[PDB]
Formats: sequence, structure tokens, C-alpha cells
Amino acid sequence: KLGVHSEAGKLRKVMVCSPGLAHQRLTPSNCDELLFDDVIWVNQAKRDHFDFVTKMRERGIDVLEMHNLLTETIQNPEALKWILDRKITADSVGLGLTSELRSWLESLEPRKLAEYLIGGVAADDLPASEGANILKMYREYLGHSSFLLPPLPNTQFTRDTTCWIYGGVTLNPMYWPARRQETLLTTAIYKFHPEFANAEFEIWYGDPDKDHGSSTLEGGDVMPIGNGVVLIGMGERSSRQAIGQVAQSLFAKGAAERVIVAGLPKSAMHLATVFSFCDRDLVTVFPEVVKEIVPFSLRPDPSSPYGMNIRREEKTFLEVVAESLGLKKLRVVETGEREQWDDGNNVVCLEPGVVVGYDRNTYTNTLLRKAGVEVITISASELGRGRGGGHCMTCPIVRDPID
Amino acid sequence: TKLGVHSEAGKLRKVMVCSPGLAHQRLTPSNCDELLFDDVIWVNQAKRDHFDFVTKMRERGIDVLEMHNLLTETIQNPEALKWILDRKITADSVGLGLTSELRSWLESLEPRKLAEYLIGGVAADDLPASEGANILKMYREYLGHSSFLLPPLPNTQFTRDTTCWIYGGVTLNPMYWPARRQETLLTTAIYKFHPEFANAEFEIWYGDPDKDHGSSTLEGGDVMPIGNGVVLIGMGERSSRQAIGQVAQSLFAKGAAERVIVAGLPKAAMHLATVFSFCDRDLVTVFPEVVKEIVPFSLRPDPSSPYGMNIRREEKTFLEVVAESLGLKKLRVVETGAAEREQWDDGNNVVCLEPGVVVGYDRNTYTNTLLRKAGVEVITISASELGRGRGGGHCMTCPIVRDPID
Amino acid sequence: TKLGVHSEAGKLRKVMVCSPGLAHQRLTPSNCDELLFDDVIWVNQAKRDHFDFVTKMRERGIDVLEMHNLLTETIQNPEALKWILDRKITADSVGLGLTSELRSWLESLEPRKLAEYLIGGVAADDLPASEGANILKMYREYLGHSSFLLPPLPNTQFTRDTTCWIYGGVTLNPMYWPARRQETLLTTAIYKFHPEFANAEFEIWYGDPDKDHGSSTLEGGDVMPIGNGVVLIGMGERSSRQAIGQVAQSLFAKGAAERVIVAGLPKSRMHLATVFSFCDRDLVTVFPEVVKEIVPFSLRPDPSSPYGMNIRREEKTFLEVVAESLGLKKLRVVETGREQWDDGNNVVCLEPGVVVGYDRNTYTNTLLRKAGVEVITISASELGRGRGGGHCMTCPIVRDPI
Amino acid sequence: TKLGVHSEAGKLRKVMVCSPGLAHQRLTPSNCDELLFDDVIWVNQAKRDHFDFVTKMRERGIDVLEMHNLLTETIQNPEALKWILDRKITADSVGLGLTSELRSWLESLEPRKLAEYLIGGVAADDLPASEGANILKMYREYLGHSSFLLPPLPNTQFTRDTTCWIYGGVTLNPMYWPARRQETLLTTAIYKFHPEFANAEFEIWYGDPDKDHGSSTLEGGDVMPIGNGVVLIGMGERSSRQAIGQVAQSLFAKGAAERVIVAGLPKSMHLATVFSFCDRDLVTVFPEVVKEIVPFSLRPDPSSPYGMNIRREEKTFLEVVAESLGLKKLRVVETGREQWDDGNNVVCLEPGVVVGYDRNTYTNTLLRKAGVEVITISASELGRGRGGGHCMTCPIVRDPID
Repeated sequence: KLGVHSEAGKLRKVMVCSPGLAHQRLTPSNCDELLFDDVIWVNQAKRDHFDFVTKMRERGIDVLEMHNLLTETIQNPEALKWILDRKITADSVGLGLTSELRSWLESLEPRKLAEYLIGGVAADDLPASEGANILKMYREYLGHSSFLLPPLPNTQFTRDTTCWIYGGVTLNPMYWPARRQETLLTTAIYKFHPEFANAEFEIWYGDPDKDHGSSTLEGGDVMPIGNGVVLIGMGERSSRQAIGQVAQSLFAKGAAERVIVAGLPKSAMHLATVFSFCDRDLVTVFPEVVKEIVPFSLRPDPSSPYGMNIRREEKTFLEVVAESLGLKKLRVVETGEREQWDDGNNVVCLEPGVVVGYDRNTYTNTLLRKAGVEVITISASELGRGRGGGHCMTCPIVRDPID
Repeated sequence: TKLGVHSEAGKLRKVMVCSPGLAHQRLTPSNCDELLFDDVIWVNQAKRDHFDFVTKMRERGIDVLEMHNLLTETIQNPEALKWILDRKITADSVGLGLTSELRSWLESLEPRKLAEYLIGGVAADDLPASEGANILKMYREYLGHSSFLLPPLPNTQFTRDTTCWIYGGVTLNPMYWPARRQETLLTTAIYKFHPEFANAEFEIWYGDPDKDHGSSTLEGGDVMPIGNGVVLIGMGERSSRQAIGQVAQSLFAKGAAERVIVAGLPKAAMHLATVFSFCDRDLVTVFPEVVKEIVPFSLRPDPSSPYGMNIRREEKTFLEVVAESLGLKKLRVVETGAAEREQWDDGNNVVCLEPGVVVGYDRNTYTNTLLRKAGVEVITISASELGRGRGGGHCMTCPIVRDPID
Repeated sequence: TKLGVHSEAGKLRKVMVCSPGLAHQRLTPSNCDELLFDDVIWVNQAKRDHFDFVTKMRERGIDVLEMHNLLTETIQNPEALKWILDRKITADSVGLGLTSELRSWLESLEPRKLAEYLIGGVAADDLPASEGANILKMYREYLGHSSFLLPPLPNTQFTRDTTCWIYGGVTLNPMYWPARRQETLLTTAIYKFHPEFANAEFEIWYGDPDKDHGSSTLEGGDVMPIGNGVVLIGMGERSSRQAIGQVAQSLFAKGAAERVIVAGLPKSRMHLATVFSFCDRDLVTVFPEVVKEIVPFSLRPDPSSPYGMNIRREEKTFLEVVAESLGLKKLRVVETGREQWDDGNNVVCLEPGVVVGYDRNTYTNTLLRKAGVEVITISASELGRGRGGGHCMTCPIVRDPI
Repeated sequence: TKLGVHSEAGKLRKVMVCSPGLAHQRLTPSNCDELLFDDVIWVNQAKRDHFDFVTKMRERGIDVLEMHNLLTETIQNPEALKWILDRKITADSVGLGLTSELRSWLESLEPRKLAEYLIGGVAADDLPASEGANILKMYREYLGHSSFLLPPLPNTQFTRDTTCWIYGGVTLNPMYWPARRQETLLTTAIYKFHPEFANAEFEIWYGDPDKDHGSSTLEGGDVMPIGNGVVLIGMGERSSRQAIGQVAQSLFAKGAAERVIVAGLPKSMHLATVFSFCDRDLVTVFPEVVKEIVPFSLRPDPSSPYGMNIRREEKTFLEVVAESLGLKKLRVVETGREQWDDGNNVVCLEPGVVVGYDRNTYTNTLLRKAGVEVITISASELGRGRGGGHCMTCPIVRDPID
């Protein structure tokens, strides 16, 4: 039954990932190294998160927290073998502490382990030793990273690393060095855990065991907007080598009938980061980016060197999108009169016309509520400096079509 | 032939080089930072300058192998070309619009010209008019993307850190920057296929263009066979511990070396051969603000431990540790970039041809004078273009045959 | 009790402060680049945060005076307003085509508003339809220009930097950056006209909004009258030896101070009080990484010297020298950046052993309590994305000898 | 005895260049950022390329003046020296501790060198031994602080910038970066005392080292006197409307020129940097930015307060410029087959004859295609200065064309 068949449809089952350890390790010094804008105050980011999480449960939406998913999953000796088998090598940990680290973890509670598998494993967290203690000399005298296992403070944006796309999902070959260790854990979930091992569903593209090279795909850039149409933001973090490959997979399994490729200006971002549906016929938009997007339609045609053909659409993205859906016009609330500045994109839809956005985009939020949209609010004090919104912070596994 | 690197100062007999070309012709003040080069150069002059520096060495009895010649030569054996094309041209690298079109093209080129493109990349530009290539042309022009089917490798120039020769073997280096991994494939290719290397006897201590490697990153500039069964491996920005840890036990496992000295580099910018370079049996240059901040580690073999290695931390200054290691009372040292320095200059990264015989940059006139004072012959070449590459005689060389001392 | 700050830990009687305003509402990601601000903030939220802060000080006695507030009142004095306007409104600053228009509209202004804009600044869309403003409205939209006629001063928020008080007297600081120079004009015209300041006794040690100072900068964060005739100034950063030399010299000449300790800081690119702050008579927090690098120097008078003083190097740690400087045996130091990273420097002393900090710094704030210190907290979430803490967000005017 | 620049293309007659000097020697990788230079160049070799340049003009009958010679000639007149020093050396720049020593030192020096140091700076080291200087070396090493009593001015090599000639008047410009206002002083003085100047005729439309010019910042490179009372002036990030407007309102009111076309630059260059003349109707541009600039015609008007009107244009800048030179349209070569180069910033020794960089083979060829003789200087060093011949020159006397 699993499958996201639109963006605005009714949401039922979403993954998400509260902040936590991974972030506790952050540090002005390590911020960028670690790929996270600003050191947040973890305790309250967790409160605020679960908070957002609740306003979603209180609507009868099944919220899965990666953290549980991971904790359950590794209660299966085989899966756990599976993660560790890949997550502790002479190449990532170092040959001098592969057995040390492994056994330590293997020797912790189901919960304290999932924590570390996400938030990471400092040398400190290990019992005295020769080796653990050369890594402490390293971080100490010269200030090297003391990470056996590196934190993934970006797990908390679950949107990015996998995509439910109709009756199936992609395991995403991430852009930046750090996040690539994300896609693995989530694979192990989809792969072992009892709500999926049983699930009927295909894996469109991806595999944490291959090396994907220049091919990267990030959830943000993927939009299954129904009618068998997939939006893909291409250019910045998701690439032609990657896209065109999903394109053909989707096509070669009657998942989707046409992808529409959103070419994103470089001269960092994600589609949904500048384009966000709220209602059947309405989208939040970051002007200055969108008005410079260049559309291209991939389509199944047996007379292509690949089974695909590609047009340059003749209309603006908004026009092309407008049609693809069976519409003529797209209601547009552009952000990016005005009290102050906010960016109100990257909102998530719980249902046709129901949106969760930030407690701070006050101007945008009354326009949204002026276009007849109900806005659930959550707090952007900390989750906000992570540059992520509601849409970034969720991963739809189950969402209805809009006929 | 018996290939090996048994020192930093020894008589140099065989060097690999690569001159600037199509790679650097492709540089622009806006594509040059993602391309991992520092500044646009006068390619046509850099060449004249590089052929100068290549010739100055050859004129001294030394074999100098041009990468481009070597590849161009390798590119002839269809087993080889195939062996490269199969791993360079694939969907993840090129995409499904282009592979055939691309390789089909590639293979239709004359050999020499194929290695040009192999080092310097290939834009849509260069491919024949095609549905496919135009999309890319129209992605570039319209959306500001890159036309790069195969991406230029302006850094090949820097054959030093793309592979090291540690005594009777070479390491296939897993590069730091996702930009330069593409490089290793080519050298390896040469080492495996080129008449000169295929028949030669030598080990492969560490590496494989066919395995990922993750956090293990080893760059050659960081590696120093200083003779006396010791290896100095700088551990800083480019060379991680996972790689060093391994290249270590592979060296020990075959009595290639006795002692590895991890040069602990503070926070992570440049190679070790960049603040610290050799000159004579007993002379070294030193970026003092950095050298003086290293923390030396002695990493020896041990049957007494699981991983047959033991690692102790050393209280003497790095210079001292190195002294001890060469059986030496202590090193004569000339510092580079406050006294009667007429103007600022960085003298390091000079290459030895042989003890007391060295190549550095013309412009570094204050340092190169000391070098002379301390009794070294200093041969110069033009910094004007080569040096704006942020790299000197050392970085630009990858020794293959160099005699030990004494 | 005359106006004067005579310690750092001592009893806090009168401080000045400035809450997030119009200047912050103007921040958009594309310009807080160049207005010396790290992020764009919820402004409504920040005001709350700042008020809370305020109350928490006031509800304990402190005479808290708010810039906007004092400036509003100041303006009501026609002579004062002209003073300000003759200077903020030039042809070098606003421009030939817009000096009349923009001044004339400003005086049409109701005071609470007029001042709202002095700190917050004027863009060309607060202006009456006009030809001259339109080429601006024009410049900014087509050629992506700074449309601002008067620059927004988000930083006035940090009242400690624009002026210090040093025992009986005040320095009006020649800010470093250009994003901030403007700031002092306003504070100067307050001390100068405002009723409250205009009449009582105090000295001007250093500085003049009128004068072009050159490579002389001095930022308040860098000048701590620790009391006991001693004055530490942190030099090398925002605060240059060209000012410091002179502050010191006037301080000796008017005998505000017996000794100036230059806490020469290692160049980088961070005031002194963002790395080393007082919690108690014998207590400081301390960003150990930066502190352990400071090289102290001692300035003293010298009746017989040319320049009225004679500086010499201090052999013990900076910290040891401060210590022996207030005649303590040893300063208890607490460091700051075990369960997540923490920076809790920059707490302000409301009295000996009572400070204001941020709620996010629980580790450090924990130690501080253990140090015999009671810690009032306020919310960082927005106030602390600023760049500042209790110590930045306050300019003490009246604080007791310790 | 009269001077001026009545075009860009006319027979050049008098140019002021400045050869890379002691200041370039002072450049270190970790300092050349705050000095505002883009690379530590090889001085001796910049020095020889620059001369080569100097000579190559000197041979086509041009009279070149070096800023080092002229500064020299100047400061031998004691009053011009007193005149500079009293401004160059103050307690706000050299610091009370040193003015005395520092000034009494230079005065002891011979011309050739004393000038040398002005353009070059002077660090503690250079000072004769003294308690004063060492406490500066003290800071330098121990603390990383500058120890420059006087600032190095390695940008002096770019004379186009500091002073403009426009039709028998000249602007002594208020430079953008603090790190460069120090030149204006020096050139100003030469023009004010040196017999080659103090005696000729010409006005001073805009400029005074003395005044503080708020946001009014103007640079030569943004200013082109093209011919019949048309002055191009790019208003961007370097040249500010605050001046631009004064500079016009001075030009008109004095008969000097009949229109300014403000060349509106996108955010973040000099005009002469993306747009340059090689002949009566021949220019090189840089399409990324030339294509996207919004001109403005600025002309005099009796029927208005500030006595000017600005109409925006809809025609492209290139077009605007053509219609004001009275030409059908503009012949255009675009730069910025083999490899990338920006062939721009070429300077005209006469109409159709120009000096560019030798590296730029490609553009040189199009230019040669277009009927320009292209005399070339090396780029290996002077090129890392980011500027070309246009940059490296100060048209003092140049013939009109219409």
C-alpha cells in the first residue's frame, strides 16, 4: 500500500528524525566540516521537533521516527551484522580499532546504539586503550577529527536521503561527503524492519553498496505530483547522470509516464527549497530562483537510444507544471507591504490545504491563510537555523492521490 | 629493470612528469576553483617553461618520462585503452545520453590526441553535432551548468602526489579531492600497461582505482622515502590515518621499511613536502611556523600486537626525530617564508637531482642564495607560470628511480 | 551618587541598552553580510527576548535606560535634533537630490517615529512619492543597489561597544567598521542634550563624532574599568594602539586611572569581553583558547616621560597580572568551549556573584552556580544568534566601586 | 602650461605611471589580502616589465611621469614635505609614541628614498633603534599585529585610480577602501607643489585629502572623458552616486561638460575594466556585465533645485554611448578560440594604437582584425595586479577628437 502518489494529497505515514546526539557534537569549529549551518541548542531542538511531530500525530498521521526504526531494526542480529559489516572498516574507522569499536557497540543497549549510529562515536566514548588514545593525542595536539564514526546531524532532514515515488522508493546517492553515510542506515531500516521487510514495494534507483560517482540524487529535488508526473530539480545537488537514470527506471516499471526536469540555476538548494505545493492548485515559491528555472520533459519513447526522449518545454516552469497537472493556472504565493523578511517555502502538506510552517514567517503565513490555507505552526527558533523547513524534515512513505 | 625510491637526495635516475595542456586551456576565473587549480595560467608559456625544467634535468643524464607521452604510448595497446575507457566512460560518469557517442568518438581519435583529451577533459563543444551533446550545450548556456563530459585534470602536472614510490614499490594514491581521483586511474593505467612498467619488477604497497577507499586518503607529497628503511608520511589535510595506517603495515609486511614517522600536521592545508624539503644528505628547508608545530610519531612493526604495529609519540621536534632517523647529529636547516630578506619568498618544494644538486624557482632569490651559501647548486626555471600553480620542482616530479645514500 | 562605573563585578545602578528595531526588520539574507550581523532574526521575538532581559534587570533595582527611548526624548529638544540632522544629513551621505526631501520629511515626524528611523534607517520607500527617490527606488531594483538613504544600525543593539564609562567619565568610541561609525553620533547627541545626561557631572576622556580619527578605533567591549584605578583594554583587534595610547594618556592626565593594562590580543578576525568576563570579585569565565595567548602590557603615568607615561611588558600570564593587579591571590577561572559545546563568556554582572546569561549554556551556567554564582537566564534563540551576551547588550553608566 | 584629457583615443601626451616599489617588497601571502593586492609579485621582475612598458610609450613620443621621481622633486621643496608629513604623521596614525622619532627620521633621509618610503611604508625595523620601535616588533612577533608606522601603498602602481583628468580639470578622488585613501594625499601634493603642476592651468572639480567624504567615494577607473562634454562614470560598488552627483554638479556649473552618462553597474570592477576604448568608435567589452548595465543620462538644468535631471535610458549602455559620441553604433570586440583571457583594460597611445598584455593573444588578434596596432607588455607579474595599461596610467594631457 506504501506509496506517495502526490504532494498535496492526504498524508498518512511519514518518517522523521529528531535532532539529538549527532548534533551534540557540533561546534563552530566543526560546523562546516560537518555540514550544518549553526550550532543549535540540542535539548530544545528536540522539544520543538517532537512538538512539530505531535501536531502531525494529533491529526491521525502515523509518524515514524528514524530513531525507533533503527533501534528496532538492529534488534535483528542479521541486519545489525549488515550495518556494521559495512560501517566499520580499515578504510573508515582505521585498522587499529575495527575490533575495539565493533564489540563496544555490539555491547550496548538497543537504544544507546542507534543513538551512536546516528550521532556518531568519539574516541572518548570508548574504554581506555593504546589506540583510542592515539586518536586523542591527534585531536589534542594537532586538533584532528576524533571521530571513529562521524555524526549525521543531517539525518534530521529525512526528506533528502530517500524518496517515496508512487509505489516505490529511491536509495539516494548523496551530494556531499558527510551525508553518504546517512543513506545506509535508512536502507537497513527499509531492508530489515518489519513494516517494510513485508511491505510490497520496488526500489526504483539506488544502492548503498555501489559507488555512484558523479550521480547524485536528493529527496528535496524529487516531486511525485501525481498523474504519473515526477518533478526533478536538476543542477545543484541532483545530477543528469543520476536523474536520467531514475528517469529510465521509473519508466521501465510503469511507475511514471513523464518526468519534468527543473533545471536549477547555479551562479546549496533544493527544488522544494524554492517551490512548494500547499494546495491542489497552489504553490509557495522563491521568486528570483524560480523565474530562472529551465524545464525539460523526459518521456518514454521506444525510438530513443535509451527509451527516452527529451523536449525543451516552451513555457515557464510554472506553466509547464500548471498543465502537467490538468490545470490552467497555478495560484502562486511568492516569498523571498512587507513587515520584514521571511522565506515561507519548504512547508509540508498534511492534506489538501493543510500546511505546517514556521512560527516566524508571519507575513507569508497570513497570505497562505488568505489563500484559504490552514497553517499549523511550529517553532523556528532552532530547527530554523538548520535552514530546514517542515518539508525538509519529513519523508512521506504514504500519501494519497488527488484523483 | 629494478624500480625503486630509496631516498629524497639520492642520484635521481628516473622521473615522471606531466606538462600543462588542454586541461589548463580549459581554466576560467570562475571554473577554476571547482577545478582545484589556483589561477588561470598562460598555458602556452607554462609549457615552454615546463619543457625548460624537463630539459634542464634530461640534459643532466636523467630519464624523464612525460605522462602524456607515456599515456599516448599506453593508449595504443587496445587492452589498455579499453581498460581505461571501461572505467572512465560509464553511466554514472557520463550518463546514458553520451557514453557510446562519447567513446565511439574517443576511439576514433589518433592516439596522441586521445591522451590530450584524456588528461584535459572533453566538453560537449568537442563532440560531433548530436541530439545528445546539444542538451548539454543548452544546459551550459541556458542554466549555467558545465559542459564537461570528462573533466579536465589540470593537476596531473603534479605527478608527485598522484602516486608515490616507496622503495621497491609504488602506492596507487586515493586522492583527497573528488576532482583528482580520476587521475590515479591514468597513472595506474600506465604502470600496468606501459612497456616500461609492465616488464619492470616492483611492488604495489597500497591502492586501487577500482576500490572506493572512503576516508582513506593518501597523497604523495606527504610521502618521503628518506633512506635507511624509514618512511616519512605527513598526516594532515590530504593524508588520513586510515591510509597511512595501511600503507604502513603493507610496507612492514614485506620488509620494504622498518620505521614510519607520521609527521603530525596541525589544522590541514598543504602537503608535507611543502614546508619541508630535502637538499643534501643533511640539509633541509623549512616553513618554520609550520615545521615547528608538527608532532612526530614513531610507528614501528610489532609481532606483539594484533595488527603487528606499535605507535609511540615523540617529544623531540620533528627536525630532531628526522635527524636521529638518518643517524645524524642533527640537520642543517634553512628557513623560508624578517632579517635581510629583501622580499618575501618561499623556497621549499625544491627537487633534488642528486645530493648537493637541486632545482628551484628563479624568483626565490633570497632563499636560493642561502641554499648556495650552505653549498648547494641551485638550478632555476621560471616561476612566472609554473609557480602560480602553487607548486615547485618537487610537486612537479614523481621519482621512479633514485639511488640511496651511502 | 555621580555618574561613574567603578568596577565590573560591583553593584549595578544604571545601565543603557537598545532592543532590536527597524534596523533588524531590514535585515535580509543578502545584506546582513555587510551590516555586521550573523543572521536574520525574528524581530518581534527578539524584542520580547530583550525586554524580558530588561525587566529581569529592572525588577532588581537597576535604572535601565533604553536608547530608542532616551533618543526619542532627546529629539524633543529642537536644538538637539538640528545637531544630529546637520550631521547625519549631508550631501556626502544622503546626496544632492535628496537632502531637502529626506530632512523635510523627517521633521514631519512624530518623535517615537523619527527616532525609530534614526537607528532603523531610511530606505527610499518610506519617502513621499518623488522624482529623486525614484531613481533610487530605480537604482536598487534594476542595478541591485543599496537603496538606503540612512543606513540601518542593527548594532546599536550592542550598547557597550559605542561608548564606555570608565570611573567618572565616558569615552565616545570611534567604532572600527563602517557599519557602526554612525552609531556614536546618536549616543553622543544623547549624553549631550538629553535632560538626564545634559546636567550632571562627568568628564569626556576620549572621542569625538566630529573628528576624523584615522587608524584610531576603540570599541567598548575592550575596556574594563576593573576598578582599583586599573583599566584593562584589549588591543590589536577592533581596538587599535593609536586610540589606546591616547585613552591612557588622558586617563593619566585627568587621573581617572593609575594603570592601564593592555591585554594585547592575537590578531585573527571578538572583543576582550567575548573571551574573558567577570562573575565575581575573584571570578571570571574564559575562552581558554584565546586567553592563554594574550600578551599583557602595563601602561603607567610618568611625570618625566615625553608622552606622560611609559609602557612595559608583563611577565606573568595576562590573568596572573590582572590578579596581582586587583591585589587578589589568584582568580578562580571557569572555561567555556561536557554534553554539548558551550560558550558562556559575556555574562554581565548585576552585582558581586549575580550575573545574567543565556539559557542554552547549561554546562557552563552549571559550573557557575557551583562557583557560588546565581545565574539569571534569558533566551539565546534570537538574542544570541546576534553576536552577543549580557555583556555586549549593556552599557553600564552607574556601577559601584567594588 | 595648460593641461587636460579631452577624449580617450586622442594622441596621448602626458601620463603618470608609478612603478612597483618598496610596497610590493612588503607583500606577504598572509598580508597581501589586507593590503588589497591579489598576489605576492616578484618585484624586480614587475619592476623591469613596468619599465619596458614605460619605455615603449616614451618611444612613441609620449612624456611619461613616474610618481617616484615627481614625489622626489616635490619633497625637496620643504613646504610640500612639511605639508605631507603634518598629514601623514599624527598621533592617530603613527601613534603618540612614535611621531617624534618617525618624523625626525624621514627628514634626515634623502629625497629619492624618503619618497620611496611614503609609497612604501615604514615598519618598526626600518626605524633607528629605540624603546619605541621594539615594543612594536614585540607586538608583531608575539601578537601578529602590523608594525607599519606608515602603510604600504602597493596599489600606487595603479594611477588611473586615485586621480582623474577630465578636460582641464582633475578630481583627487576619495577612494573606496580605507586601505588606499593614503595615495590621494601623495598625488594631490605633487599636483600642488611640483613645478610641472603648481604652475600649469586647470581646475579641481572634485577632491580634498583634507575633508572626510562619508559615502562619497570616487575612483578614476570608473571615469572616462570621451569627448564633447560626455563623461562616462560607472556607479557601482567602487564609485558612489554621493560623489558622482557632486562631480557632475561641479562639472556643469563650471562649463566643463554638458552631460554625464552614469554607467550603472550590477552589484559587487571598474568601468574601464569591462569596457575600454581602442579607437574612434572601437571598444572592447565584457559581455557578462557590459550587456547588463543600466545607463542614466545626467544633464544640467536651470529649472530645478539641485540643477540636474537624470533620465534613465532603455537603450543598452553600448547604445547610449554611441548616440552621445554621435556615431551610428559601436564597433565591438568581446573578451572575458584557444583559452580564456580578458583582453580588456587596454590603453590608447593614439586612436587605433594600443598597449595590451602579451598573454592575451586571442583578443589581440581580433583587435588586430579590427585595425588596431597592439603593442604588448608582459603579464607574468604586473598581470597578477589584476589591472592593465588603462589601470597603470594617468592621462594628464590628451588631444580631443571631434
